[PDB]
Parts: sequence; C-alpha cells; structure tokens
Amino acid sequence: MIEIKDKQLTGLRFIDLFAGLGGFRLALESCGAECVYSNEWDKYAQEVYEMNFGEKPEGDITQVNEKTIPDHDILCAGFPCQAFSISGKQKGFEDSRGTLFFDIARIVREKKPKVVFMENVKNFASHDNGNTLEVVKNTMNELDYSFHAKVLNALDYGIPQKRERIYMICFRNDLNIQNFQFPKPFELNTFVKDLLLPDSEVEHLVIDRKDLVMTNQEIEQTTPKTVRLGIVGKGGQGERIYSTRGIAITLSAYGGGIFAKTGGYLVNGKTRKLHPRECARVMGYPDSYKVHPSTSQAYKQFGNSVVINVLQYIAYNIGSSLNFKPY
DNA sequence: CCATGCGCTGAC
DNA sequence: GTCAGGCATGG
Ligand SMILES: Nc1ncnc2c1ncn2[C@@H]1O[C@H](CSCC[C@H](N)C(=O)O)[C@@H](O)[C@H]1O
Repeated sequence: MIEIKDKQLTGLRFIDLFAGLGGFRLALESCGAECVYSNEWDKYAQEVYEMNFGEKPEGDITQVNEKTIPDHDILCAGFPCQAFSISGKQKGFEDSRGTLFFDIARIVREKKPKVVFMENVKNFASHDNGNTLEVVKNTMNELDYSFHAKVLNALDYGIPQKRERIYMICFRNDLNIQNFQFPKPFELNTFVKDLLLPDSEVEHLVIDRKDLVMTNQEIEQTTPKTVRLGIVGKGGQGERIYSTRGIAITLSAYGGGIFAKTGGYLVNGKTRKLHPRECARVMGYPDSYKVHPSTSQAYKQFGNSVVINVLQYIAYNIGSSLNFKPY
C-alpha cells in the first residue's frame, strides 16, 4: 500500500460487506474514514479479520433485517464472482451464489447512503450479451443514483500483477456530482524478483519434476508483462512456468495443478511456487498484516481479495468530488 | 478437512 | 494459429 498525506474522507462513515481479509477497510481508513459495521459468513475469514481489527463480523447477509444496520455515508462491496468467471459455468443469476447483488439493492433502498462502491471480474461487463450489466445500471437509476463503470489492470498502477477487474461507482442524485474520474495509468518500476523472500526461507517449496520442458530462453531485461519459459505435464492451469523478470499471473481461490493457486517461477536455477507472504506483497498488503496459521486458508483468502493500491487511488477520487462545493 | 489433473471459454 | 483464466474426484 501507499502513504496518503491529504485525508480526503475524514469525517465519513462506511460499512464493510463481503469482508474477507478487509482490503476495503485498510484503503478507506488510510484516507481518514471510520468503519461502523462489517459482515462475512466464512469461519476462517472471521478469524483473520478479528486478529487484525479486534472484532468478529456478523453472519449470513440473507437473514439480516436491513433495518438493524447503522446509518452510514458509503457502502462497500466486492461480491462473489464464481458464477461470472470465464473459468466456470457462467450460470449468472441462475446460480445459488449469483443473486447477492439483490441483497445489496434491498439494503440501499432502506439506508439510502451517499455512495455505493462495488467490484467484480472483467467478464461481468460482457456476460449474457451485455444484459447482466444493463440490469445493474437500471436497478441503480431506479433507486435515484448515477452509474459509472470501468475495467482497470493492476500493472498500470504500480503493482507487478496482471489482474483485470471491473469497478462500479454510484452517487445519489440530490448531490449533483458532475466531475468524477477514474485515475490515470503510470509507468511500472517494480517486478516479481524485487518482492521475493531469501532462499533459506523457502527451500520447502521447490519442485523437481522430470517431465519439465523448457520452451523459451530466460530474459536479461525486465518488462511489464507475463513471460512463459516452460511447461510440465500437458501445460494446463497450474502447470505453467514464468520468469521473475516480468509480472505475476492472476492469483486464484479454487484452482488446481501441481503449482496450485500461485503458478510456478524460475529462481536461481530451480522451479518453485510462491509463499503466503510473497502472496500478500503481490496484492499490496504491508508486512505488518498477520496471515492465517493455516497455509491452505491463507492461499484461498488472498485469491478472493482486492489489490489495495488500486482502491486507494479510486477512494481519493471519490472524496475529491464530494469536497468540491462552490458558491 | 487437503491435493491435483483437467478441459473448456474468451479474446485474440 | 497463440495464450491466459473454476470443477470434479481422490483420499
Ligand atoms: N451469504 C453471505 N453472507 C456473508 N458473506 C458471504 C455470503 N456469501 C459469500 N460471502 C463471502 O463473500 C466474500 C467474497 S470475496 C471478497 C473479498 C474481500 N473483498 C477482501 O477484501 O478480501 C467471500 O469471503 C465469501 O465468504
């Protein structure tokens, strides 16, 4: 994460829905805002959260009486994506995990906050001939809010990882906000090799498979892109090897393969996966954040998460707009 | 609860 | 042609 000097959101309140590790809380707090309510139903996600923030989130949002929820100015939500991803079955609104958006709509109807801030995968903007996106837009306009949306890549915002996601921002109509803008990209200067831990700490993660087929030559000059150098088995998900002189592939939550969830990399002459701390760094978390004692739950948590840096820039732009009020 | 080999989709 | 992005079943 980055350091923020000018605290644009001081004085405001927000809620943390579909919480996870709490990536949305770290970003809004750095800008000055206060959290007054959080929700998340996973047993192990509730444990890490409490370890880092000192409070246990409330359970299953579908059984909560929205009238029970505190007053607030901004609603934060990074809802489930398994039903919308190109790696799954694209069932969408017909999937048991695909109707969470309607619970959000229901809460907004009662609480009517100033801003609603959501996040999902890239394919959300295309799914079902574009019907899925128009439905989200229409619901929001019907509730008296404006609708801004765009797809952004983490490699353009200072983090060495190829992660393309859609971001959706909505302002209440009586506020007449006419000057909101997504942030502008900038040159990358950090690569995978610059975030690695020492060899004496990851010996246990090295893999030696005899069906390895090196297909490309290592590069000596860094680049802002993924550079494949070889393969194992048939070369499907989790069986591909990359150079640390480029950028990292997308981290995942339910993925398989011998190099599961992180992918494989070439370090000092051998092939290995990434460690939980190296995972925290490619998502922008600081070294002071405590990871879960179970290595398996830690990999899954980081794979479902958000890149903090991209959220800090966007949150600052929301505040700049709310603060411009001339006579 | 944890490990791993797919086997297809989308955007080129 | 090329390559990046959860499900099913084993135990
Ligand atoms: N019905 C429900 N009630 C509460 N939490 C739910 C839920 N259905 C799914 N979830 C939670 O929604 C989360 C979506 S992934 C979100 C990660 C979070 N933005 C982060 O900053 O790390 C998962 O952790 C999942 O356990």
